[PDB]
Amino acid sequence: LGGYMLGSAMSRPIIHFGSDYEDRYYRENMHRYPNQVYYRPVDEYSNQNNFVHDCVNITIKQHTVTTTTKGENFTETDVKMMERVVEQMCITQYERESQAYYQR
Repeated sequence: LGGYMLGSAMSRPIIHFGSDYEDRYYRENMHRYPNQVYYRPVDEYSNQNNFVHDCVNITIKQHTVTTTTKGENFTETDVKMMERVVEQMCITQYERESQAYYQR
């Protein structure tokens, strides 16, 4: 990362994927997932969705790196759930400054 920023914590939001199985499974298994994300400031490199990818990947793969050192093995489904959580949290932390970027 070397020069990213980090956001505040939030208590793990629910992400209504579109099925009752997943909506439950999440609350059964929410206590494993990340609750913060990593992204740069907007001054040189600024983007919309590219910046969500370079947030989400860099956070997700930070877990999928650490998993090997944590003696964990996030399932492909766990990674898929984490992706969504990381997206909405990163988009949240985008809006807060994007409204202070496109309104300056």
